[PDB]
Order: sequence, then structure tokens, then C-alpha cells
Amino acid sequence: GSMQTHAARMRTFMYWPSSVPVQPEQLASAGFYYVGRNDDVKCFSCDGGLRCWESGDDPWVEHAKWFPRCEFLIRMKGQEFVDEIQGRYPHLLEQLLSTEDAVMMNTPVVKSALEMGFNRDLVKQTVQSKILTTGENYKTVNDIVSALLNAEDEKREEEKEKQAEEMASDDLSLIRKNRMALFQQLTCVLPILDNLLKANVINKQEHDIIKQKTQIPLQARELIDTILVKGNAAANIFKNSLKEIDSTLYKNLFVDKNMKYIPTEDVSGLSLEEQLRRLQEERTCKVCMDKEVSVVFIPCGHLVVCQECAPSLRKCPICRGIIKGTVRTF
Ligand SMILES: [Zn+2]
Ligand SMILES: [Zn+2]
Ligand SMILES: [Zn+2]
Repeated sequence: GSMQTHAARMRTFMYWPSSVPVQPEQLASAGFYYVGRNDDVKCFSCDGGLRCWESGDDPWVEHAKWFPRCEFLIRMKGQEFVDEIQGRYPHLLEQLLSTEDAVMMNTPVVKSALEMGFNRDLVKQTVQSKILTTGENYKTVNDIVSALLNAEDEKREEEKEKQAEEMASDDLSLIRKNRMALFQQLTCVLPILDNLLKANVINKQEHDIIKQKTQIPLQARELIDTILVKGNAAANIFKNSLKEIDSTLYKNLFVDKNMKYIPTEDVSGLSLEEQLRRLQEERTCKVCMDKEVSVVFIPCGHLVVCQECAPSLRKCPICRGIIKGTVRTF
């Protein structure tokens, strides 16, 4: 409970990057403290996490958009304020679970940025991200110019990073692009799982985690995501094993590259609770391989980690998307 006081939260912002336009006082008053990496913050009350703050962001409003049941928020701002924000920006989370001259590229603000010479693709990615993470486009030219400059710097950093780490193989990329189709169509889990163990790509604890799931499809999605997290060596074992197990599936995925996906139902109509129930069922944190998954990444919408492991990740292990916030699954 050490972060329950305003004074304690302010002290954490000692390390806060001075260039972020959102000031420590605004964040701390809204219940957030600095977790110590980048510009990641968490609420002391609800444990909601938000990152990648931009000019014009109001911490109270973002708090209510994403964490409307937080007791601190409700006490400080009132239920009316929370209902108001939820009414203005409805169903932000559910939209994440559902996931070229668009309307968003043609507002006065965005045109003003384009007319200054900002790269059009950069503007598109930055605008798209803004809408998915906040439910709205840029409000002023000063805000978008500041966000675009920051986005340019992040892209440069990403370059250096991606260029210093081992590149994803073709095989890993293929598995990643066909994640959902494989969740649906892979039924031969154990031979592949045994082979990952024998290759020391996974250990016995991790082997047990996947083998003990109670239904084939539950085992299968744990296997696939574990592969995506472990990386190139796991993808290679998967590919080689599949060949011997199911020639038709191997061919579809790695040779003809013609897998067809089709959902049995549009869960998009189910309640948020039920969508999360299904997404979370017998899913184990892919980082610690011990605790249950209990976090949804914003804005990619993936369920991959527990609450203790989330703060350690800059990017989603599944899709490599930059994580801009974390919400609890229950
Ligand atoms: Zn909160
Ligand atoms: Zn974990
Ligand atoms: Zn993701």
C-alpha cells in the first residue's frame, strides 16, 4: 500500500522523462505512479496500467475510459463522471478483441500536419494508434505535431532494436500470420510438444503446462503461443514435426501457404465477460509459465501474461506490437 499517498506517488516521478508533455502532478493526482521504465504508470487502487502518454492526454479521462470500476476513480471523480466518459467512449476494450484515404486522415488537424510535410505513413500509424488507444483523433495541431515528433523518435529506436536482435525466421512469421487458423485446425499436439522438450526448447514444467490442458483445442493454442514466444528454434521444431504428423496441414502452411480460416461463430455479439471467459480459459502466462493469464494488452488485445509478468514487457510476445496499456481480465 506504499503508493496510496500522493506524496509517495510524486516521488516515483523523479525518474520520469522530462520530455513527456503530461506532468507528474496530473498523473499522481489521478492515482498513477511511475513503475520505473519508459513512461509506464499504474494506478495504486485498480492496478490499471497505461504507457506512451502524449500531449493533450488527461489522466483522469483515460483512467475512466479503461478502468471504470476503480474505487479511487469513483471516489475522486464520482460515478456520473465515469458513466459520462463510458457513454462518450463506449466499449473500448471489446473493440480491441475484435480488431487509402480514410476519414481519420482528413480532419482539419491531420491535414494541417500533412501540409507541414510530415510523412503520410507515419501520420497514418500514429493516428490509427491514437484512435485505438483513446477512442478519439487528435484535438489540436500542437498535440498531433508533438505526437508525430515523438512517434518519429520511437520508430528510430525500433529500427536500432530490430536491427540488433535476431530476426524472426520465415517459419516463425508463417506461424504468426496463421495463428488463428492453427488454433482451429491443429489437433496433434503431443508429438510436437515432446519434440520441443527433447530439443530443450522448453523444460518439463512447460511441457506439463501444455499437456495438462483438458481439451485438444486448449492444448493447441497453448502450444502455438508458446512457440511464438520461444521464437525461431521452436518454430523450426514445429515445422519439422508437422511434416511427419500431417502432410496436408504442413503443405497448406509451409508450401502452398494457402490456409483458410473461418470462425464457427461471431463472438463479437457475446458480452465482454463471456468473450474474456473464452479467451482466458485454461491459459497460462507465457513468461513465467506458472500463473494463469490475467491481463489484456492495449491495443493489440492479446491475452498472454499474468499481472506480475506484464510490466517486464515492452512489446506483445505474440504480435510484437508496442504495448500501450494493460487491463485485468476479471
Ligand atoms: Zn485506478
Ligand atoms: Zn507470469
Ligand atoms: Zn499482441
